Amino acid sequence: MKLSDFIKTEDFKKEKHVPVIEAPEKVKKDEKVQIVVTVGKEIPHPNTTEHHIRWIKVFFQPDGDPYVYEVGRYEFNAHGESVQGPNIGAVYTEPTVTTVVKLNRSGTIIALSYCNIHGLWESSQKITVEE
Amino acid sequence: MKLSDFIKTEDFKKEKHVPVIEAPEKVKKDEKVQIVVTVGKEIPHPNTTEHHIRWIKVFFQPDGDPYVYEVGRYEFNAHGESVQGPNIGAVYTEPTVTTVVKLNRSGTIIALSYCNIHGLWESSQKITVEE
Amino acid sequence: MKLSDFIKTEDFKKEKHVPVIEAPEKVKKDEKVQIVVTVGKEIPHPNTTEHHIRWIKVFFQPDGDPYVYEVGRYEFNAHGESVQGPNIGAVYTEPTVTTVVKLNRSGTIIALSYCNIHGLWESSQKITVEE
Amino acid sequence: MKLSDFIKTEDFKKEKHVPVIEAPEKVKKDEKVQIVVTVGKEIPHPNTTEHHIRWIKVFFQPDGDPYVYEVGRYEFNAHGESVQGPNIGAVYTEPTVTTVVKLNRSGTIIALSYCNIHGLWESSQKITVEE
Ligand SMILES: [Fe+3]
Ligand SMILES: [Fe+3]
Ligand SMILES: [Fe+3]
Ligand SMILES: [Fe+3]
Repeated sequence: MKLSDFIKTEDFKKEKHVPVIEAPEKVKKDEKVQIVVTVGKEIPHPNTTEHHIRWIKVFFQPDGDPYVYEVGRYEFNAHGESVQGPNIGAVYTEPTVTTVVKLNRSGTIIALSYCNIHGLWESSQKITVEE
Repeated sequence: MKLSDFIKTEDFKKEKHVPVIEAPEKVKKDEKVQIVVTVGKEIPHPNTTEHHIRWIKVFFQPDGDPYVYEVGRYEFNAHGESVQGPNIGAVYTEPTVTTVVKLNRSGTIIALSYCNIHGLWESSQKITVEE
Repeated sequence: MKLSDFIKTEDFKKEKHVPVIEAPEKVKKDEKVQIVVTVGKEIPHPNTTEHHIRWIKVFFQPDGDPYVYEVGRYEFNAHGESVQGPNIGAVYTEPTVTTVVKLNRSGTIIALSYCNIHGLWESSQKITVEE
Repeated sequence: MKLSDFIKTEDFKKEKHVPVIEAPEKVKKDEKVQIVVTVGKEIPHPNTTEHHIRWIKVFFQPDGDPYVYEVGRYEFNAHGESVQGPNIGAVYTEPTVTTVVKLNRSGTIIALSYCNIHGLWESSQKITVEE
């Protein structure tokens, strides 16, 4: 068994779990780049104590390199839990994140997200960096 | 020894390590709220393989409640490392994050950040939520 | 507001939430050291979908140094959640961890743990390292 | 591009990066199970400021279920960094972890590990749980 037998892709217009990347197509070398990743972008995903998106992580795959590099892991850790009961707490964290990178070579952005009951999901997008 | 003997505060206008919170003063109940937290906001912080900000986490403290709740942990995991050598890799993750919460009671936002060589730093800001 | 206003200590013989450190009193320089940290050590803590320990992190404070260093963050991420319902899933992760460090100066081990509804808890223990 | 194009397998007797799982073949329902995962098990892996294993995470795949479940993420966050220079700090965290689970159905344990310069690696092992 390989992990990727359990990492799903899909069309975000059909599937709430798909992590959707927003990033520029092309950037200057070393400039700060905003990458937004959102689960439940078009089709909403629940955020209850019982059912919620736990995290998004982002990898960068430089063209011609053997590896990926973990840009970050972004955890969404409040889901309405409380002593007074599930789903009546004060705070919820939505599965939306903006991270900022500086790139100096072209590559591929890969988003991986995790639901507490619906497993792993991915998407990817090329980014071109000026030479 | 208590951990808070090693969590520092300071003025971000004087100290690069202070995590700076940007969030509205007052919000509607259950509405989505953008919280931006940045280290090196006014005074830049390095991002080298040897010296970098590792993470920001955010807590929410509801008024009148005994506890804090971890809103999220946001890791910045690329710092120019590579097989070809430190500081010549393709990607860096800056210590800037935007997270989105839904709040239903007033409280305090607490930001905690960690430098790989300069330890822990904090700041906090009140937020009022419509009743 | 400071975070440490919301980090609690207590006697683990009276309080299930206290993270309990097991580590040797004295070690050789650079030798591998086992550090076990357990919540619910003597008094059990629940592990349900609604109520569970989320993580333990460990810091090391070297004697005479200004800072702490994050040894690790250890997340316990399965709590019986499933599509079929809360508390009938296949897997639970208990809040017990063993991490291995190599130390070259004496210091203090600090454990911090987080419950999804009962906030933050800490404990600490000195460790002496041969010179 | 799929993430699994960049998750490598190998024989731990030939490749230092392989995360090696130690867990019982068969366990009782709901009993506590020790799972040890180690990178550099037989062939050592460096732990320097420039080159180190960042984390191990563990997934559980229940037989007949569509998904994986994140058992935990275990971060190794000290690598000799210090103000005084790289590789002369007081503390290193080795890429060894013991986590404890309670299982109530049979499945597969999947270990995923990440090197700061050599990307992602995996291994897996079946576990049978009494019915
Ligand atoms: Fe889901
Ligand atoms: Fe610093
Ligand atoms: Fe609790
Ligand atoms: Fe490596």
